[PDB]
Amino acid sequence: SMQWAVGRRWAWAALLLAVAAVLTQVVWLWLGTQSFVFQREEIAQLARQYAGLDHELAFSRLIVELRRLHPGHVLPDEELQWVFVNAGGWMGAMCLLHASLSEYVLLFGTALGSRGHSGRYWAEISDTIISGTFHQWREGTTKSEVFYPGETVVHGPGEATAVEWGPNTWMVEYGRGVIPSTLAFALADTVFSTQDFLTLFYTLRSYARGLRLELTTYLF
Amino acid sequence: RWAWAALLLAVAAVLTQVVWLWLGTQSFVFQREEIAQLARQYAGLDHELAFSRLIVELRRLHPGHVLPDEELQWVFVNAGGWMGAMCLLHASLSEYVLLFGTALGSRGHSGRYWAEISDTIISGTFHQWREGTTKSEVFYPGETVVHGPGEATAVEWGPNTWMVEYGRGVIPSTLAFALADTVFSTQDFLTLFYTLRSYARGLRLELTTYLF
Amino acid sequence: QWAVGRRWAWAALLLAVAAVLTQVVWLWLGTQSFVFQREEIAQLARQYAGLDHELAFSRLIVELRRLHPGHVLPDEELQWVFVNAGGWMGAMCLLHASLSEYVLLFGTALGSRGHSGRYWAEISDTIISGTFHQWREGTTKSEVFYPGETVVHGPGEATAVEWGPNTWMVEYGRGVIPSTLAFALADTVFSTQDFLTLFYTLRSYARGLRLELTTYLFGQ
Ligand SMILES: CCCN(CCC)CCc1ccc(OC)c(OCCc2ccccc2)c1
Ligand SMILES: CCCN(CCC)CCc1ccc(OC)c(OCCc2ccccc2)c1
Ligand SMILES: CCCN(CCC)CCc1ccc(OC)c(OCCc2ccccc2)c1
Repeated sequence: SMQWAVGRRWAWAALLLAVAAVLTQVVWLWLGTQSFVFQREEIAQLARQYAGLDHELAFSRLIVELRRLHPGHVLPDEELQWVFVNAGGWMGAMCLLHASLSEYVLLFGTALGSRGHSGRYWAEISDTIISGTFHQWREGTTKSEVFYPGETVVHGPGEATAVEWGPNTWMVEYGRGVIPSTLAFALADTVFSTQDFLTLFYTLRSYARGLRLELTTYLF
Repeated sequence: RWAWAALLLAVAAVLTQVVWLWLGTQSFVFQREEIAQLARQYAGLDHELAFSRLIVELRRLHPGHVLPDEELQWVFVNAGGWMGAMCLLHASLSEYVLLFGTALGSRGHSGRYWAEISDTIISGTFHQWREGTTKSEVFYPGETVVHGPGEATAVEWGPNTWMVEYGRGVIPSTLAFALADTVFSTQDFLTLFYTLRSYARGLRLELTTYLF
Repeated sequence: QWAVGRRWAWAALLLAVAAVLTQVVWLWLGTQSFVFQREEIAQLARQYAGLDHELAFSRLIVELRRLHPGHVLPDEELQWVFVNAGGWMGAMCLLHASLSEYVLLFGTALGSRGHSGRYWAEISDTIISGTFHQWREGTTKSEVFYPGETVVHGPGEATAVEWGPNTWMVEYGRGVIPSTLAFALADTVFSTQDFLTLFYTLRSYARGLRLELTTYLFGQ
């Protein structure tokens, strides 16, 4: 029965080829087995419930419920920090609740109102208004739409609009895509207009804390 | 090889003489009062219909100098801290005609250009604050505001403000100011490319029309 | 007599220059003197608030020249020059400037909004006319200031600022003024590219420094 035997060297090389193929195929399914922590419309449906309250208590109760629903995915009270944001000609403030390489969640708004450029991200951005007014002017048009508390503005990837927030506008924001590339835009005016390097450090530290949380949760 | 430099500078001098004579003997396609009156006739119409009528009338008054509908594109413009949108109808190295405005209003720096700019308001308001002064002026639909070369002002467009702009001077120099916030504030390279492509299309049209 | 090591005398000279530089910096701080008191400019400007801003500016300039001869720029060197920074735009007229102090009339006829800037200096703004909305870092509310009031901005603090139409104020700043001028020309370089405004601003600083140097060296 010499025709049933298999040499050892050919078997070793064939198993190397087999593991090569298996690894090159199961690496692909990592994009097919993608798992987002939050559903796409879950953040909006969650924030639309707290829009009736004042934005302070609304933020507090929303953070409580978001920690209850996704334990180990929201930054603790020790690392929650309002930091300024200057980009595209507008200025607001953010408080980062969750931050990964594919997702981010943050409270965002302005107490004075601000106008400017929305930016062109490799990400989809949802903004659910808790208070105030939002004015969006889409590219190519000559008109603008207004959004009120409870409503959600969706901003697809690659799109560019003109944005205007009235006085005392506050919203939650969810972002799915290449988050670092968006962080590149959200710090342009901070570098070339405001020179507020302390704010740069604060935003980068918030991102680092979010990533540390998302990694320590994956390991425990 | 010492005479090669002499021949090079000789050809260069003759070419510069040709260029100087051509720049001096060049006429202008449009007139300031022409654009002003055309934009003033339509100021009572809704800005969409006014834009359309003005484009058709400019096409029939100067054929071969207005871009076709396939090359007409609205492009955002972030400059001097303000953000509007423009649609280029005509653009050479000495003139340009465009439609400008904003649906949200915007404030910022007018720019320090090497050119004279004329804006006839179709709709909205235009607040101009001149350098060295402590008060501002306001222009309403139908009126024209002139920004002279070397002048810098503060500008404020109210919500839903649209105008027709006619600029005359060293047009390539305004590109530095018009795209500064695009590079350092918005990082919108796609809009930068759209702007450069509109300029290139205008130059292509003018060249082919001059050559027939 | 004995020798010292190549690393021994090195650290010894390091400690020597440390002692020298520290005690010299302390001697410098000890001899530091200020032309204007911490609240002098505000107290003086509040007296002229409420009038027409032109008349208030003229009377305040006359009063400052009377109270501090040799520290206020002459009429031929007074000039309104635009300022673009942190996304906002206004106009300034410098009356006094050194490496540690400065005084200027500031304001806008259109109103503006933007980043106040994070300085190594304490800056007070006394309002002659208009409105001043301030949004402090870490808060979701804003404070409005009317003519007669003074807004103090501490070193290291960063706020969002908004001036209503026809807002005019007097301002006194104390600290590392060059660091403030670094921010004061950000949009002028990366946004407006108005090099003539940059020249006007730097020439005003040079004139203030020249007046201060002449008065320090020759009195009067
Ligand atoms: C309408 C609201 C403005 N929309 C534009 C959508 C049309 C952007 C708002 C935003 C603020 C702030 C942002 O961050 C400064 C930011 O980008 C997130 C990048 C980041 C930040 C910290 C940690 C991790 C990742 C985006
Ligand atoms: C109403 C105030 C705005 N006024 C200031 C002076 C009245 C300028 C508005 C403008 C916008 C946008 C402009 O171009 C983006 C622009 O310059 C046009 C030159 C160009 C550049 C590239 C391609 C074709 C033409 C000018
Ligand atoms: C937001 C309110 C503006 N508050 C900031 C206080 C938080 C500063 C106002 C200022 C404007 C503009 C300034 O410079 C243009 C400037 O610095 C003055 C120093 C100088 C500058 C040029 C020449 C000589 C001296 C200061």
